[PDB]
Amino acid sequence: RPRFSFSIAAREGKARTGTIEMKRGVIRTPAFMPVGTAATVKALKPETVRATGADIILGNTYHLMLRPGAERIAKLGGLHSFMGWDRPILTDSGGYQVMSLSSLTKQSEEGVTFKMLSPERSIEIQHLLGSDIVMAFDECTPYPATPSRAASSMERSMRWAKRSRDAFDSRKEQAENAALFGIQQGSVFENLRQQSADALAEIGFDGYAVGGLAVGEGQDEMFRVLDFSVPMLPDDKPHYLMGVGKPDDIVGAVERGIDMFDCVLPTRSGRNGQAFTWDGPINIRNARFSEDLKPLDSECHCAVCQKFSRAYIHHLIRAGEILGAMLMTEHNIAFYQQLMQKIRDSISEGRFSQFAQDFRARYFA
Amino acid sequence: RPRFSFSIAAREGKARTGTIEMKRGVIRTPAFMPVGTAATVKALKPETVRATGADIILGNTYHLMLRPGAERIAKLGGLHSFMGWDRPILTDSGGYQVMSLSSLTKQSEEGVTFKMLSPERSIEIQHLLGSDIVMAFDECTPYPATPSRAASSMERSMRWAKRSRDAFDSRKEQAENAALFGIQQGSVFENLRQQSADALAEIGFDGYAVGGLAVGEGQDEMFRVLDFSVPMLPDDKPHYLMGVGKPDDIVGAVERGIDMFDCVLPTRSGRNGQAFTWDGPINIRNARFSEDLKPLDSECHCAVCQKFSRAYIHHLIRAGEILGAMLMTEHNIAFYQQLMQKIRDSISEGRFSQFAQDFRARYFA
Ligand SMILES: [Cl-]
Ligand SMILES: [Cl-]
Ligand SMILES: [Zn+2]
Ligand SMILES: [Zn+2]
Repeated sequence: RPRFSFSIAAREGKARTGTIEMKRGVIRTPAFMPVGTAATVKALKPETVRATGADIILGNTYHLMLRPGAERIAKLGGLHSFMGWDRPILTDSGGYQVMSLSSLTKQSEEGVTFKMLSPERSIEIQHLLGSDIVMAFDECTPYPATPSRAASSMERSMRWAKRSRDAFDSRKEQAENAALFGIQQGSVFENLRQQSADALAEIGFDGYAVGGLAVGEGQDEMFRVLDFSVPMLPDDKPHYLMGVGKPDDIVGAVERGIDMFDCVLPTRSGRNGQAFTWDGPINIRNARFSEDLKPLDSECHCAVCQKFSRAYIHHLIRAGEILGAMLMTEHNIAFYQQLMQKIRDSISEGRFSQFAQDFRARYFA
Repeated sequence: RPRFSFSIAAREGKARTGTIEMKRGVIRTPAFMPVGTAATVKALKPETVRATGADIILGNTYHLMLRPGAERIAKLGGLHSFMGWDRPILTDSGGYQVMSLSSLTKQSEEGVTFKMLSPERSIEIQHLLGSDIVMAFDECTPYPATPSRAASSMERSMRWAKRSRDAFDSRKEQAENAALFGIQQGSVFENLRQQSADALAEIGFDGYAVGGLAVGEGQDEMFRVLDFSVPMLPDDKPHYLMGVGKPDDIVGAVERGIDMFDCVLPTRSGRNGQAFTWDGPINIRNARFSEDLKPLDSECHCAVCQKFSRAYIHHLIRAGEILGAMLMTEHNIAFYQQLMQKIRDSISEGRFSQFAQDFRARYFA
């Protein structure tokens, strides 16, 4: 396989379905990436992640650079070997979590110091991990932001995008075997989104993320921004909506041209008791499930729904049992992959608009 | 298969190897039973429990009678269906944990009230769960105990053993499909152990447990009591040492005629970071494992040791990750089953004495 090749097999409106070929495997798009925090997709063996249909996972860099450390992971053979996942991994840059999870941060044009992470160091860490898709290092913009502050932040992020590109290209093994994505910023402002898209396309990347939209703005506003933002990106490269989202967010984002997604919702909310079903989410802790012998979802093909009842999982989650988290997480990740499969198939068959309508009618009934 | 048939295939000294045939499966002896607290072997799917080699698991009655409740489990189809384990289950009587985990207990000849559990109610609960091996309800004797108090407690337990036998026999479906074990008591006193054995043999049971020896007395004293106690039990029925134990406790207990074991050590201590190896236990949290690429044990055939390093599991346990508990527990239960397999094979081949010597020399090196 090549280092990177994105091919679009079918289209419907702004929606696309296809494949990304990389050295470590093929990624079917639109794709959902389960999130690995601290070199594990929480409560799942990697074989179980694969059994749900995932082609690629996201690794959070911020935690790994702290524990066990990027140089240590490299010494041990890289993240793939360390965690037992041999397919593609996309790594975030670490910049978002440095701001949310650190203390005593100090920002500057060089990077961020916290209790330093620069564009150059972020790319090097992602190299040491052995990432297949490397994210440029950027300054995520708070929401809401004034136009002046959104512009300042976006401009710095574009300067940082060039530094990330040059750092990646300087390292032969990384440039030859991995891919690099740039991140569009600009908050909710069309002119800033356009300037950011233009800057990123001038530098040139293997794929383009829409950054800064998993920030509490609400679905209507997210969709309004995607409406004008996604068409600004190069059509022939993947479009990655970072940090999104709920099932209906994913469907609407695909309708607007997004090809890749990641979120902690299926894993984190699974451990909390929320299960996704075609008839909407349920909270398995609710007393109404204590004697319900049906599986989490009537149609789901996952290994949990073939074997275990709502009543049993209700008991496990109420009791704080590890198996409860295991079963909820496997089901939820499987549900997300089944959603992506239905999206891909419906685009291929030219019936995605109908699928989205049917999906919403039943999910929100 | 029959309701219950114990057959001894080979002997060496006091040690025996053979099989118990029951309706739901065959149990290879000597056997180790993983402990299911609250209808789950903590951090393992039942298919994974089976993959380690376990033929039978222990279900704790005390937790289940409280949450989700015995009548509810029966309404949902029984414990086997509820938790997805279709092979034999041995249930404890609930009497031990009522004393350790309850508040406001009041004891009487009728049973124990706590914030009632009688012999009759304990047998009924184990019926409602659908237990395959039912334990008589008894009064576990504290250690140390005076001869007078040990005698009083043992005598009550024998009266309770008769009540348990009669309750079990009164319920046709239970009498025809399950088995009933009695429990020898008497603390560390040979004369009381003999009176208890005689009382139990007069009533008649399908198997005989040695009770009251998982109580902090130390291995030398445990072995001293087993030396005289096990020969008092009927030779042609299984001998079950409740709540034991460490690997070397198991080996020495088999040398003294024990056929069945259960313990929380491999599961509970696994979640805490202790891994069993042929060269003794290790604590994977120790900094010395942070860059160790070897598996938990060099010879272990389990799925964890085929794939994951000490360094990775060290990271997971230090980070509090669920996968750490999953991997440690699967390895430890697999180690225990491999120990039992080596015990069974060595008895069958008439080289168990040599195996025990070799095992101890390496485990304690
Ligand atoms: Cl998560
Ligand atoms: Cl346990
Ligand atoms: Zn499912
Ligand atoms: Zn192992």
